[PDB]
Amino acid sequence: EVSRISYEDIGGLSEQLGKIREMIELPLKHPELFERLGITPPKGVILYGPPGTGKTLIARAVANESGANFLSINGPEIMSKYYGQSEQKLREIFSKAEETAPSIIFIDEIDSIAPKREEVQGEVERRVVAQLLTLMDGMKERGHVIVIGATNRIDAIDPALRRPGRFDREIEIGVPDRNGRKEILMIHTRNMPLGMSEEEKNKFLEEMADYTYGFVGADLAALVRESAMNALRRYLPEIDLDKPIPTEILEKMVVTEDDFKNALKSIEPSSLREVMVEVPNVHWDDIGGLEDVKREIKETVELPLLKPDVFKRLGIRPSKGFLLYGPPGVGKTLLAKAVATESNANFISIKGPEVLSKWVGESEKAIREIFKKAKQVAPAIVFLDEIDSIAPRRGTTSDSGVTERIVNQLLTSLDGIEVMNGVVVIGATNRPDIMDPALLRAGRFDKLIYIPPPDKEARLSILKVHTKNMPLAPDVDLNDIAQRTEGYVGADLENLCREAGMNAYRENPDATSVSQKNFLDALKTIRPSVDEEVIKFYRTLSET
Amino acid sequence: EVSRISYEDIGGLSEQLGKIREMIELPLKHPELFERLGITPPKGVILYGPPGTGKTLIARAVANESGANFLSINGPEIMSKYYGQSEQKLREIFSKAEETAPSIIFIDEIDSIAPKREEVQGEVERRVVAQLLTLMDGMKERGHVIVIGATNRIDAIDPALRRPGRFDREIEIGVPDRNGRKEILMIHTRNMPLGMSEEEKNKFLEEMADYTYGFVGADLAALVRESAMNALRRYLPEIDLDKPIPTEILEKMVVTEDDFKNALKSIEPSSLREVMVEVPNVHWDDIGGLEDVKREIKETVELPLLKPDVFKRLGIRPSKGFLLYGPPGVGKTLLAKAVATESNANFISIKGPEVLSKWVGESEKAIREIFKKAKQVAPAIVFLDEIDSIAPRRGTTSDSGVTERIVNQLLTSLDGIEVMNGVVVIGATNRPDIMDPALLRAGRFDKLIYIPPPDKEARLSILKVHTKNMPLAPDVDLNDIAQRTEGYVGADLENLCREAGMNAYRENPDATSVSQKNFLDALKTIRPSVDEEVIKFYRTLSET
Amino acid sequence: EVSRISYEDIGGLSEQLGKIREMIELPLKHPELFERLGITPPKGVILYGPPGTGKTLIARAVANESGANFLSINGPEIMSKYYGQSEQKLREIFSKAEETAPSIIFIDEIDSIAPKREEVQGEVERRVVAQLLTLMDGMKERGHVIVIGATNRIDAIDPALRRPGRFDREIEIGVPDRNGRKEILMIHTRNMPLGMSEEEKNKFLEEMADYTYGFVGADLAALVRESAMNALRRYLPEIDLDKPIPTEILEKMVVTEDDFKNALKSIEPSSLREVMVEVPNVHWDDIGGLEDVKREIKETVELPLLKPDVFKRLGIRPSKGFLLYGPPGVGKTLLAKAVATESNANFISIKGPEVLSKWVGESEKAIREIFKKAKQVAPAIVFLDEIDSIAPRRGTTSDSGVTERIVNQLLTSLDGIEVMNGVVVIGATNRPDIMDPALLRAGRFDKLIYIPPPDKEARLSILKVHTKNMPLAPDVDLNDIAQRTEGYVGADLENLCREAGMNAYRENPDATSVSQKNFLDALKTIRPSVDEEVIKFYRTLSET
Repeated sequence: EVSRISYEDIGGLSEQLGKIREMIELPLKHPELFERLGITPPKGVILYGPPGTGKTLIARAVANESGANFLSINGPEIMSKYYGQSEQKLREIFSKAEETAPSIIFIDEIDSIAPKREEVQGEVERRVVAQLLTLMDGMKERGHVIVIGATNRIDAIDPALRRPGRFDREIEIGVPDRNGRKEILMIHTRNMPLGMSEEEKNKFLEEMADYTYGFVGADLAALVRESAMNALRRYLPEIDLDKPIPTEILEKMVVTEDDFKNALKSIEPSSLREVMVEVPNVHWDDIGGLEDVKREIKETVELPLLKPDVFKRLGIRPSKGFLLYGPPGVGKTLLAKAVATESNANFISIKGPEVLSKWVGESEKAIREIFKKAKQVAPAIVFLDEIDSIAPRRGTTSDSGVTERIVNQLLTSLDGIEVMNGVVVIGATNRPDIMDPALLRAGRFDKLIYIPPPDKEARLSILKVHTKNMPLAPDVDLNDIAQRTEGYVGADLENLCREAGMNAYRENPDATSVSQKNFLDALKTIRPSVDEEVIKFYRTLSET
Repeated sequence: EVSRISYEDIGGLSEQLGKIREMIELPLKHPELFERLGITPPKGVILYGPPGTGKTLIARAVANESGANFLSINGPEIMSKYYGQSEQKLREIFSKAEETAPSIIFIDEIDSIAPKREEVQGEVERRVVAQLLTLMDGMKERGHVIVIGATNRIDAIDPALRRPGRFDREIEIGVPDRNGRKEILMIHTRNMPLGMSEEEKNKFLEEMADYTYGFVGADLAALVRESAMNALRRYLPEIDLDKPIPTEILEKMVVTEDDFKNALKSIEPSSLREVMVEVPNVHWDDIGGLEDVKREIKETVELPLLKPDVFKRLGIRPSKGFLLYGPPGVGKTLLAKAVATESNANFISIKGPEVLSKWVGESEKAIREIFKKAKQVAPAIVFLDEIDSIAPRRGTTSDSGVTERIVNQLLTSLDGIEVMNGVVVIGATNRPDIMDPALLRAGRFDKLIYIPPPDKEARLSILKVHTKNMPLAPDVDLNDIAQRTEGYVGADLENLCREAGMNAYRENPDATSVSQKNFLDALKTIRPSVDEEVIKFYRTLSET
Repeated sequence: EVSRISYEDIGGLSEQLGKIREMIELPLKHPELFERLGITPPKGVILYGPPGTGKTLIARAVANESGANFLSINGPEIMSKYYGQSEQKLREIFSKAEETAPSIIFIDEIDSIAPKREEVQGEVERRVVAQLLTLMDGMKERGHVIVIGATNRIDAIDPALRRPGRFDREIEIGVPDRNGRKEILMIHTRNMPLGMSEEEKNKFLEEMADYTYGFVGADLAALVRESAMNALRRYLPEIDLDKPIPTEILEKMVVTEDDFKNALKSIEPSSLREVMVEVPNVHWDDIGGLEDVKREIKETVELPLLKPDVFKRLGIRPSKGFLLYGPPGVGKTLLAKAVATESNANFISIKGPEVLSKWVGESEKAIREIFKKAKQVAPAIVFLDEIDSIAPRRGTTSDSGVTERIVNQLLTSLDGIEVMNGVVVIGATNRPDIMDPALLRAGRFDKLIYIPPPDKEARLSILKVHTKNMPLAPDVDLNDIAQRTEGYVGADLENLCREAGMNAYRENPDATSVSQKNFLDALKTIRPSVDEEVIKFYRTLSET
């Protein structure tokens, strides 16, 4: 190849690349190791990954990493060639391989050549499928050619092409790690203006890029393409004026860093199918009271997220998660989110009903991918709110395959938490009893965080924080309204401050800051919600 | 102009249109700048949105917003010709592109020329998919061939052709902004007369346009078509008097503002997709009872839509909807129906049984389409009547797919309403208890409107309003019967006045205006629906 | 393999392989025998059991011992197709069989291709059943179109497909026996370097082997593959030393025992309907306290299970089970788990409440499924926790079907016990009296092991063992708290030591070897759990 692509080009994948090195690259260099000792290396290998990683470019750099003769044919063009001018291609490349060994047979998107499992029937489809299949069979298990390929998905070929001994060693390459992304974007920075070497800009760009959880290799490259374009807008008022182009601009293109950030705004980062909320901004300060809980929540979360290691030095075994239980949505969701904000750790909130209506086709594989995605996005806190909803008592009869498929997959996936994994499960539920106790058994949830309903003192604190948006009148006395009744939860008090506005807008035709009277009327509008019957329910349920 | 369209002739899409200009037109003019500093051009753009509604016209005006060869071919005829000669058809045009490049290759319906990845297969289909794939590869750095195209839907394409470096640039062009819409409709006004110079009429057309719920380019133009028709009605019993076209009126015809006003509805130009069941006709004044509720319910729907701004001076909150719950028999639907007539925003109604039977072949996709369509058609009020019927308890176990399919989709879709969105949920149920408590969790119904049964004082107003139609004798004492019993519901007092008539018609076959006696007998024919025991059920149920 | 896996290559299936051998293989060798004497063997054969284990390998070796043309079709792809094209697939293969006959037609998951006996809810379902039926009917003997089929569910297939002729012969195989694994792993060992031909390695391979009692021939083989891979890592920094293979290591690499061990973590060969239970690892010696119970329980379980032989010479039939009973969770499960640790046998735990509530419209089928799941997965020891929960007294007036459904099914299924399996029924309960005494009658629980809660003296032992991992200041003595108090249960004292850690880690942000005070604060956080009231109850109830 004319422009040989060293590791450093697709670099930042080094973790994953070390797999590749040790897996496919070694036999491709000298098979003698595996040939002499242990199982024969598979000569068909697929690099599987979430669609795109600059698909081709990944394996194109593995080709030249081994330095093996970069024989390329690609799926679109494999079936482009005429009937029986397709057939001679394959054989020609393979023969050219056998001569030039090490030779990396690089065929990509082999899903495109052989798609449907058996719903393919095509003339050429069986011809070329067979040819490659047979070209795989014909081999010398010392003839230094391997066949690398890519696909977007494991199921995306004929089972014949998966058949053991014919494409079967498997390598997953996902979304690049935050620092790794820098390397990639750095390589693309070589073309780009930044104006100077600016290790500082590089560091800025580093955290700039971390401002998004990710973009894939291709997508990263689009971010940079955007910057250029976007920055060319900045220079659109200056340049246009000079109808014949000036070469004075040759260093009057120096992208302004804010351009990158502004391109970052609107570029639809990544292309992930499922929602991936990052870390919310809700500070501990924004929580409605519960200073005590904060001290405890910090030590509960922080020990697992921040420092597993030192506990193994003692010899104690940390927990495997926790559940929140108490009066429904006291800003439950806010408590969880809060702890996650202050922790750098990504938060994932995938709503309990969402997953229960979401399946990969009435099939639990979506949940198994949820945990997978969580593992991948780690350090992170997966949050399942209404965990009851995703796993009620297995005695529920609405469930049929719900329990078999998903609840048990959930079970094993919750068990899937490991000390090495950075995931932490913050479950939250309104009524525990509804939930399947297997999730409350050892090896899963361990503690149930009771939330006392809003105290008089805490009403004040939820109130100051909430009314931060609203303008208050000199007339207001905030501690008064708190003291008027503790009879509310946080969620209604949200609406309380709101409802004050609703009343108020009627009162003052054009709005003027909420007043004691505006609060009073609204106080008597909302019904109390802190049932002394339910507090006792949880009080007694605190035994369990 | 009409022949020889250019953006300035008709656009009004300017934010979006500005994308097109700045994207493909900019490099195409002076590439020397961008070639040297920054990005190389893209090679394909797909225009996603409401179909051929401006899609074509955009590129049709890139025939004068350019002058680069507007090589026009369209998908249906591209793939037809004498099997296996079809592929060379495409290619011939591509070659003819390179010669005449700068050339704007204009192909539309890149679904007909873009099947699904593997889901769709077909000889010609896979043939042409590959060809186009290779035609994308055929693009050179030197190249100056640009490809614009349109398709029915985003997902209708082959993701391979989506994959960057193959139709890398993608532009979705949405429903036009309120302020933008004015431009569109104004420009389309050019041929027809209005009033005088009337910046005021232009401004009327502006606010007219915010009075229009949002109309796509076509729909806006349909207003213009209507006006023609409507104003021609005015001239209808004048013009067809003789065989030649009159000159006494030929531009001494006048298209008055009122034509527009009658067009504004009453020909429902929000034909923005999907079937929307026909309107009633009643306005809140014409409905009686629950004046208080009316004042708030009105304020819930009207306030954001009619005046977002004054509520923002206080500070807005979401107000995603409300549920109506109480004793049935005020005609739940009638309260709802009232608001929907009067509301400026479009109303969306998907009646419970319809959606609940939309499991054709097991396709929950329909509920998922409701919200999707709602989002697109926003600002709007979606209406769910007997929401229980579409979403009972998720503890139901008579389900096949029933909970999984629809109910859980409902969940995720209700969460799917965003604060920025103008979609609002007007729920109705007779019995809350039947619906899953998760829906009675906040943010999946912001406030819960208890309907207390009609007060005596309100009975007077509902009753008077209802008997307004009836011929009424002076023998009546309407406030008397109102004051006699609150035991009726609204449905009953309707029937009270009805049954009175029945008594009366029997009594005097010859017409007589209804009398007190006609009310008395009927008073004892109908009976109180209301049972304070049942009121107590709902009264207690107001704490979920 | 190269020369396909010969009959003699596979083994440990000797009971079964000898069946096949003696059945289809004999005529295929010399037909002359059967040609002279009576009818020739049939075509259909069913392999019942957990799959892929040897399913394939059986028929993969038929070829080497009969010259049959191994030809396959597999369940997923048979049923993929479109209507009326599913049928022709099979038939096409049958004709292709006849050409190449003798042909060992090998079909797997034949449940999937004939999923329902009469309860078919599909076209294709009825299609393929008929085809296969007809594929049996056309019959050619001379062309030995021998068709072996396999399934994971014995009775899934239509009785028609099991008919005399039409798969008359059925031969069941399952997860290998302990000794059988050795054979299997031994044959697979010939291709790799153990570290010496050494009888010791064979013996090592034996105790290595007991960790599965023989789970899946394929899985076993993957385990060895893991070792290889792992060992190639060990020599990876050494193969890094030289690209041309050294003569020092030209495969004078040794696959060290630690490799085997390191594969042992993370390969999970427990795959037989992986529900099972997680592996216990606390031998009875590692079990704290209750030295007395251990001594008696050990001789009770171990004598029949570990030494079947000495029991058979007597001729006394093994126990039908036993009960463990004591105060709520002393780590009841740990006693059970213990029994399972020392035994090779798989452990099964299905909790009493969990099974009992599956009353999804009322469906006892779950209790009935327990035993079913157990019976198949045997050798295993079932533990049922809270026998009270699955069986109360039947004398209460709140019983209807409660007793009939579960308790008697439980009853009949417990009697259903097979002593020709490694099942041992270990019941556990809070209060014995609560259960119906019939389960305490013979044919079920034979003896009743009262588990008196731990003593102070046992507290001494539990405390040291548990904190064995944890570090400890030499100035602080454990025996101080042990001799001090004991109300605390053992399961709680577990958490005591845990919580001690939590407190201590809280104290110093740097590691410590805990203080007495660090134990104290948590000591009083936990409450006592030996109510002298319940102990006297059980003590007196020992006279029941």
